[PDB]
Amino acid sequence: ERPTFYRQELNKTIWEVPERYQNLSPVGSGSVCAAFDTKTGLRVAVKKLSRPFQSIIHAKRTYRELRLLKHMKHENVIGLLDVFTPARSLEEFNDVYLVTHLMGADLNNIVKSQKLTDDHVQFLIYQILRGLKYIHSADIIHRDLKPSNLAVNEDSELKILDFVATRWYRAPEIMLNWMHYNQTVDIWSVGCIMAELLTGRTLFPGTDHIDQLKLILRLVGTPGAELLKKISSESARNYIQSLTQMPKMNFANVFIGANPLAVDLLEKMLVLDSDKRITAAQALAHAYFAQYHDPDDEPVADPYDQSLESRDLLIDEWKSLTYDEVISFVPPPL
Ligand SMILES: NC(=O)c1c(OCc2c(F)cc(Br)cc2F)nsc1NC(=O)NCCCCN1CCCC1
Ligand SMILES: CCCCCCCCO[C@@H]1O[C@H](CO)[C@@H](O)[C@H](O)[C@H]1O
Repeated sequence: ERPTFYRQELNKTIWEVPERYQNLSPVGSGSVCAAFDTKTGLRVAVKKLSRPFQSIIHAKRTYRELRLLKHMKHENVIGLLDVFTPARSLEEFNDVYLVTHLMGADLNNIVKSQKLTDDHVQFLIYQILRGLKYIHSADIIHRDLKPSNLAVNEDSELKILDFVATRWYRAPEIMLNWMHYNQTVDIWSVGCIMAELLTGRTLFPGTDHIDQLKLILRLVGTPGAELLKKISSESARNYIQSLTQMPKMNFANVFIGANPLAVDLLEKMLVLDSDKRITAAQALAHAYFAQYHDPDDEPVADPYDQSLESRDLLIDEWKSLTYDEVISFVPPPL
């Protein structure tokens, strides 16, 4: 039934964890301990949520985190090994712990600013897209994909996480608060990430927000005619007007001696017009990933309720709902 729990002090707070989890050790600030799940053999990250039910917006966040994590069932996407609470009733619920695979390094810790081989980039980017295809099939946009959101083990096996200047991988529309994003915001991010692995260099290293935008326009050129027609705001329309022409650079010269398949994929991801960017499903089918591509093991998600978290409710209802998600949780198939 319910497992036995044990208590120990950690991070200015008492952690009450099941028995099966051992040698907890703080490895970040909620706050996280690294631990060994003796039950399963795995190294895990165990997250104690700081103040999950503080406000309407915290409680809302808790419930939405749990619900997304519980929905994420894919090799290339972080997923939940366990969720627990000491509480033996709702009356007494306030503490939430999440459990997932301990990961030792992210894509800065692999990248070491050294350029990777084509075959390695192929593999890493393949996995990102495999993972993205699936997130996107759930009508989930990630919105802030970047090396530090990309977890990787010693064998180059990758997982997308939700958690370096954090703006370098952002879709330009996000930085212009465009507010009706396509899924292809993530594709922009992958493009910048891919470019970086191949070259060893940040592709758009903006020092500030506008410089960032400036570096991008150097690469792709200025909004062409068909993109310019789409600017809702007049003044942008009008400012963007007041720029001069500058034509896209030839990526082949920007990416000197890269596999031309990679260049060609870079050219389909790094299109200003989000409506013209290659999708993840399409990019997986790109001849660049011929060695990895398999259309029968690149699985979609069950659909997922975006509005069901955007309710206006009272802390007690969020907390009751989160409680129900904690109770109903069934660990993944190992
Ligand atoms: N995943 C992990 O191993 C991890 C982690 O997971 C939090 C966490 C949960 F606890 C539970 C759920 Br559910 C989701 C979730 F994101 N917080 S820190 C950390 N790993 C770590 O500090 N390794 C040693 C330092 C290397 C830098 N690494 C690269 C990747 C992460 C930082
Ligand atoms: C300063 C001009 C550079 C920014 C151009 C960004 C164009 C991004 O693409 C735009 O994204 C929108 C979704 O957010 C779509 O609705 C538009 O149709 C699409 O053209």
